[PDB]
Amino acid sequence: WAESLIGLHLGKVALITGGSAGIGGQIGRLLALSGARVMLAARDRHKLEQMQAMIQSELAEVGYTDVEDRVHIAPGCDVSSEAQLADLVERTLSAFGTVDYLINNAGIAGVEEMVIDMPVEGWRHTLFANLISNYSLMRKLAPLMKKQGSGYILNVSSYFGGEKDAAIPYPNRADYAVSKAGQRAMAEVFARFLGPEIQINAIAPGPVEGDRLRGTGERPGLFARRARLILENKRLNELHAALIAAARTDERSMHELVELLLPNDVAALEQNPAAPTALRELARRFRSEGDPAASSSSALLNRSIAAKLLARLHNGGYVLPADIFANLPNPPDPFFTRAQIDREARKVRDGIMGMLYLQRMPTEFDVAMATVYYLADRNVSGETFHPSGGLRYERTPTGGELFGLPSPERLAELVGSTVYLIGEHLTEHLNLLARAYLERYGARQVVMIVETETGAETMRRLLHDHVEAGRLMTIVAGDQIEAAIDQAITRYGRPGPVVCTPFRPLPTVPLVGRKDSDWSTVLSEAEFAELCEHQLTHHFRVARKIALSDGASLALVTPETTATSTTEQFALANFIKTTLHAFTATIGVESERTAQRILINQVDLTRRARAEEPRDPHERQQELERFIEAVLLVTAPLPPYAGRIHRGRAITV
Amino acid sequence: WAESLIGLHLGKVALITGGSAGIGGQIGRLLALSGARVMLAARDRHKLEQMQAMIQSELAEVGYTDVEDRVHIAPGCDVSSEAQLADLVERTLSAFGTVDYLINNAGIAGVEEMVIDMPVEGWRHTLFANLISNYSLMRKLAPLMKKQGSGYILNVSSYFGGEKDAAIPYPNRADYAVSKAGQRAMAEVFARFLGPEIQINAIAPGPVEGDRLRGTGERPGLFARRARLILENKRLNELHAALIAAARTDERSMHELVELLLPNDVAALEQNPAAPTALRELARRFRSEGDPAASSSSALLNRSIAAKLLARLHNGGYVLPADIFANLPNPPDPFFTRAQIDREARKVRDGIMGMLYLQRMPTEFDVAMATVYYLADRNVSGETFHPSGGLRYERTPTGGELFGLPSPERLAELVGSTVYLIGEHLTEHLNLLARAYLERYGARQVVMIVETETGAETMRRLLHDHVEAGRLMTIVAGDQIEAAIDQAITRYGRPGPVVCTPFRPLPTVPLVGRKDSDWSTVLSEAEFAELCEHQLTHHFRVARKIALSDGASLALVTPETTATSTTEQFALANFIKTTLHAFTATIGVESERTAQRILINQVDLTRRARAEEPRDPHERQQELERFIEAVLLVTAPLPPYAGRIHRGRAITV
Ligand SMILES: NC(=O)c1ccc[n+]([C@@H]2O[C@H](COP(=O)([O-])OP(=O)(O)OC[C@H]3O[C@@H](n4cnc5c(N)ncnc54)[C@H](OP(=O)(O)O)[C@@H]3O)[C@@H](O)[C@H]2O)c1
Ligand SMILES: NC(=O)c1ccc[n+]([C@@H]2O[C@H](COP(=O)([O-])OP(=O)(O)OC[C@H]3O[C@@H](n4cnc5c(N)ncnc54)[C@H](OP(=O)(O)O)[C@@H]3O)[C@@H](O)[C@H]2O)c1
Repeated sequence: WAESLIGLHLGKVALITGGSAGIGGQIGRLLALSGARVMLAARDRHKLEQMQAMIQSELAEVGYTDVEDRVHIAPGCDVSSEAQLADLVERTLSAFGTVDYLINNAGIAGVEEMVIDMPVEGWRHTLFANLISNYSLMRKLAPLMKKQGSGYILNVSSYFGGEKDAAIPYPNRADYAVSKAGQRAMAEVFARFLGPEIQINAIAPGPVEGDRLRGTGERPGLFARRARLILENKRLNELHAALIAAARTDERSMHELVELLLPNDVAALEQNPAAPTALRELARRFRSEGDPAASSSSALLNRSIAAKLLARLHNGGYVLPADIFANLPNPPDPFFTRAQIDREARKVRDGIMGMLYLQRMPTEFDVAMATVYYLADRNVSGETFHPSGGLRYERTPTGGELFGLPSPERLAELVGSTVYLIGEHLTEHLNLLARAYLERYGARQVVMIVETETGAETMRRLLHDHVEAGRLMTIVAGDQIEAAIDQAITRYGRPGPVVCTPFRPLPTVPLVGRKDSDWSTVLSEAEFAELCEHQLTHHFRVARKIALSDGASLALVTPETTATSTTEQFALANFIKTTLHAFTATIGVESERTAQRILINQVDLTRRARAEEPRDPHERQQELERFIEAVLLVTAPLPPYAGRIHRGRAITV
Repeated sequence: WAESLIGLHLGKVALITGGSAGIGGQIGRLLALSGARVMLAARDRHKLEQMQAMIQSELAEVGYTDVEDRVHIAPGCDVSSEAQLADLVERTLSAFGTVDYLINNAGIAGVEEMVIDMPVEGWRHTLFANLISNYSLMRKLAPLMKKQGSGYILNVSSYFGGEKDAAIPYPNRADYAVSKAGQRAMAEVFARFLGPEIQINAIAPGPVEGDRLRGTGERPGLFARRARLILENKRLNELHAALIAAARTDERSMHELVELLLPNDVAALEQNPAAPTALRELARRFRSEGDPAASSSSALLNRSIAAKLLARLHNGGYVLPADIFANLPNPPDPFFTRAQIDREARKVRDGIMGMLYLQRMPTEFDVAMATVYYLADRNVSGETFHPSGGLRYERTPTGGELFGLPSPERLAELVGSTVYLIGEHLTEHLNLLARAYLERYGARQVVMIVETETGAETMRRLLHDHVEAGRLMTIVAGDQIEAAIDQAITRYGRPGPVVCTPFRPLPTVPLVGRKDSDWSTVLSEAEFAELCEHQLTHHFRVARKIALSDGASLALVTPETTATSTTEQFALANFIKTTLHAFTATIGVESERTAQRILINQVDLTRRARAEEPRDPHERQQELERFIEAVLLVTAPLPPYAGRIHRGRAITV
């Protein structure tokens, strides 16, 4: 079977991250069988040694000589660590010389929580492991590839990273979806700069049969974990919604309502006459729909669900002691039975198998085979190859350019509203937007949340009249946007419209170096992380906080490009736009599954080509008015199908 | 080099259309080298015999025995002929038994004219050759593939067929672009029905080095023909624009103005004091920018350009004798010099090489190699594989769902306008639209163009009040829509808004048969041609006529899908929507290159999933109002960047 591989990649040097098991292990195996010298990078030394011995033994069997020179390993390499990425390149370069193929395969599952329960550091770690590492390794390897005249960068993305002009929601996986979308976006925008010497593509497999999805006897896989999370998330969401519902119609504090959960007894809560109807109906549901052998049928929660519930409540402005669940009676194992988890795990697998046009998943060998043949194609760059797939899953087309003004019914709902505007760099857009809300649509007040004092002063001066009339309030957020939103809520009340623009502009730096250059001026590994911080994480932090604020409409705004903007700014802007679509679509679906009525849409200020951009002051004026219309179209509340249309969507100004 | 191919497709039977040269010839060659038995279909017997002898000789060299049983030919097979497609299947089935791989490779360049100069029969021929043939062959071969448990349908589409959620304009190639887009759309929508047994994908190469693009010594290729057409089209467009411009400010008839072109002397026209300034300035331009060795620098036109100019004028309502150019002095060869054509051909190739991220084109061998490896992948269906490419060309994202009402300035322009509504089946949409234009936006009159008398009576009854007040006029078009538009122009005046809805609904028929069934009920080859006639050609015919009507705004409306609609209707509706986007985007760009100020946009009534569709009477009412807003957003005229935004675009209702 390996006879079709001999000579296919002979003379090539390949670097495979996550090369000790899964898809990566197979790509490394098949590349070695194809004649390539391979370096396998992963954390565990033992797994890396096992795979190396397995590949070397196989190479010897087909006829190869000095097989130890063909398969090298790089243990203790965590792709989320920059230092480890620098040590990997040096170890690979010393071992084999220049790298021809960079296989950015490593990809952690990530946080596996809804955005509202996703720690900011967890989101950051996934971006570093899955996305920032891809740029870091390309940045260290592309100068030597351009010098020798050839090279290939392959990013192992996913079907759940979406496609060129459509976003795919991936609930409970926003960090993951974004990182996969960014890997694809990198191939799409860097191809024009990396060519003619270097090819850059993404592979986006659909679900694959293997240990990641199926799991081992010792450790549960993606399906079993997703099954356990479905059950745990269901308990968290139901408890949270019932507490928010009861709080509306009950005069007791959230603290007093949470105190009713403390005996942690489903039966005692159901028959408690002093408890609100929403909590009693919830207890009845927990015992009625539950498994009698599961302690989740007799106990309300466990220490883990209690901590997530507490953080949701704290993040949503409710005042509760941090020790409220300290003496919570711990339910006896199992909280959810193996029967409940298996039924849920079977539903996940059956649902996926149903979505697949071919009603079958490829093996890791199959995906690696399609990839190794794909790597032989020298005439394709900036593409996303789908080695498996074709799924019935819903996609959200992005890039609607043709739109108009929202209805007068929706506009009259803006009268007397509280507007939050977040930004710094886009002073013109922020000034015009604050004025449109206050002067045209009679909003009660605008809270201008900036990053710095210099930004606050610039906005206060531009809006001097509204500042004088107590209509425009300014808050300096710094790198504490969550505390800044809390300040705005406490002092000026909860918002209706929320317009989140980036604080920072896109950098004006080269994306590739000249053939004989040192690449010293080229966008660094640290600057690429900052780009993701300022242009992705910024929006995620605001969305995480605003998704717990009832009655809010959030517009996530992407960077601005002009006829003046550098070609590098166009690339980076298009990279962001695409990557943030994955986030916007994912959180849009997650928001449906919450108690809070919250709309989240994306407004794109960036365009693919310079030819589309305005060229005169009249064409600029049309653009700025189009921006206001786009924001109003997504921020004006829907007065009591239309909800599906007005969420996780993105329009191009 | 062929050692990597041995056994890759061993035991497989492949049918390759256009298998005697180009990409198809190489796919057949490489599939045979891979162990497949191949049938090559094309028109010329000699070319087919040459290729067969070449492949058989090669097979013998690598070791194969009885090579004559491995390579068969099917001469005199024109894919545009249904009879020839039936004879091909029977000849292939008798020769080898069941076909595993259907390679729908044949693809004619087509008419190679702007839509306004494209004969309706030429457009039809391209659809038959390039698109209808793909369904026809699949329809005859899929029953036997489903029976044996396996099969593969591969449509050789193009980069110029666009992508899942973005259309790519291909000026002067609308028939071609549409056929390529339809080949991709077929793979996208039929995969769910054809699985698990049958895979259906498209390949979409970017430009490929070969005889199609480069040409032979005897016959010019795509580039040289495109160079010649650029020059000929430039002469046609400039002459046409100057005649339309002069007609505006001159009281002479179009007949009298065309009479000034009859001496066919550039110098005599320039210095003719009696000639209009636009024609004199045109003559000066023809000699000033021309090559002195070309007769196009001293003569205005030739018999070929004169006939195209005459048909444009006739199709635009100008009255001229059919014999007006009968005695036109024929210019001496060359009309355009080899120098002019070569310069133009070099500009085409350099422009394409510039657009390519890799700045190189693959060979036909390279594309066939990537395809033959791709065919080995058993786990992918409903996809478009790009074996080459990555181009800087502009794309038009489709699927904008979020939009609103147009500006009050644009709406007041509708006051006193003449509206043309084209349709039959969608009585509710036509009644509500006619009423919105007349009652809400004060249009002077609505001309309701239907297909049949039964349709006219249904509309006249629904709009009884407007019919009584002389506000609603009805015309029965039958299969003579061009003559029906002429009638409306002569009798009621030229239109402002033009809303083109399909006359016919989508069929309610199976798209695949049961494993053991005869497939007798499945959408026939003739019904698929009718689907293209009613749902594609219908719009093309209207657009071709309306693109010559100054001040018109054309909205091309795609079929309606509901929560009631069959799953087969959803597939076919999504097939149309995608295929028509290629047309809409192409004609939008061509319209910029014309004298007439004409806007052309697409309004989609169809949606991908049933889940998106309304479920109650209130959700239906929102949908119908969204339809009116969408049509107004694209039909309200732009009062004197914004033109680029308002053209070749498509929104989803
Ligand atoms: N499986 C699917 O269904 C599927 C579908 C679409 C896309 N993908 C993508 O395909 C790629 C490979 O996935 P897979 O299914 O093969 O996953 P996997 O089984 O989790 O990958 C295991 C490999 O990754 C390494 N690894 C894990 N965490 C790492 C880290 N922090 N740093 C470095 N190496 C690390 C492992 O070794 P150590 O743990 O010792 O480091 C091992 O070598 C990923 O990018 C994933 O997103 C997978
Ligand atoms: N070349 C490119 O740059 C490019 C790029 C993207 C996509 N494609 C697509 O790739 C496919 C093959 O293109 P190519 O470049 O190989 O074209 P090509 O060189 O024109 O194809 C020649 C082959 O097609 C046959 N053929 C032509 N007209 C036919 C007809 N009416 N019926 C049956 N066979 C016919 C020819 O034989 P006879 O004339 O004797 O019949 C010969 O076998 C097409 O579908 C095309 O759209 C090509």
